[PDB]
Amino acid sequence: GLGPLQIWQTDFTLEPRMAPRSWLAVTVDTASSAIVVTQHGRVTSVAAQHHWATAIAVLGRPKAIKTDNGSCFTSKSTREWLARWGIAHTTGIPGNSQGQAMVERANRLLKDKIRVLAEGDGFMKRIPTSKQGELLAKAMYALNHF
Amino acid sequence: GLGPLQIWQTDFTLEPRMAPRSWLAVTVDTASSAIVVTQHGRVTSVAAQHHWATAIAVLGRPKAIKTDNGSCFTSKSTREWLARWGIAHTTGIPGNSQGQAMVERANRLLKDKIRVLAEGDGFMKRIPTSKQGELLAKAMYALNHF
Ligand SMILES: CC(=O)Nc1cc(S(=O)(=O)O)cc2cc(S(=O)(=O)O)cc(O)c12
Ligand SMILES: CC(=O)Nc1cc(S(=O)(=O)O)cc2cc(S(=O)(=O)O)cc(O)c12
Ligand SMILES: [Mn+2]
Ligand SMILES: [Mn+2]
Repeated sequence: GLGPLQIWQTDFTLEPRMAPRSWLAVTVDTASSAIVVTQHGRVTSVAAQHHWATAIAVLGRPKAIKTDNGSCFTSKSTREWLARWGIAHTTGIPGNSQGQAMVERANRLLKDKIRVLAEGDGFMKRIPTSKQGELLAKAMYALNHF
Repeated sequence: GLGPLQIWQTDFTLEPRMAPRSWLAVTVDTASSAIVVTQHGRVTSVAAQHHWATAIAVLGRPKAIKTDNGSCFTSKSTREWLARWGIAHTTGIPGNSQGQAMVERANRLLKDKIRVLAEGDGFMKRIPTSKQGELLAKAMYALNHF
């Protein structure tokens, strides 16, 4: 059968409404356009690995993951975690090309959706910590399943 | 098109290897046989709701969820959370029938898989807390994607 390769794009984006764990790791599966998001307190190699561990459970094992050159992505620790799994790690193409547009678009939509849902629940600033998990899951659902 | 109805079965099972959060919530989608599992410190109405919030993000919104008559499932809080989402909540059929066999089978396979992976990593008893999340995600992946 002919179809798209299982290649992911992953990035981190800061969302203060979700503080203290305001670092959102976002993965777009370019083959299905599915979006997986998890929240973290810091942008470390270990946060990137925990995110992908969750994404693999949800989406399955990809052939390759495209990131920018953030240190959590280029560290020895992360290089070794990806090798343990047999996942190729790659980056942006030259030729005046940018990092990864699909995942940057997803960052924006995600942040828009979080704001819309939070304000509907009456949270004009930071979402109360005990409400964050379900609101994030509701944002992911809306971005994925119609 | 003709296919199966989107009906889930959900249950809790105790797994001391995953302590202090040793309560595993397990949902089987009867339509795809997909399995979603999350871990919790206690079996409360709020734990059940956080699990389903995650399952909805992963699997989409089901038409109905079958549980046994555990109190976390039959409380007012949980009845109201399911109504907010528009999800029917149902239970086992009479006629000498048991609770929900598919989800009970999944409970067993999950616990077998956790044990196999833990012992391979050298953990004969409780899995160190910082290792639990990725090991659980690896168990879910193996039970789902081949
Ligand atoms: C590997 C990878 O990331 N590939 C890709 C990245 C991006 S981008 O928008 O993120 O730049 C867009 C892509 C578009 C297509 S196509 O079906 O429209 O032809 C195919 C790709 O393979 C793409
Ligand atoms: C709603 C629901 O749970 N339905 C079901 C529960 C169980 S059980 O094993 O869990 O008892 C088995 C089922 C088997 C089938 S079939 O395709 O083989 O005919 C269909 C169902 O709909 C089933
Ligand atoms: Mn980045
Ligand atoms: Mn039970």
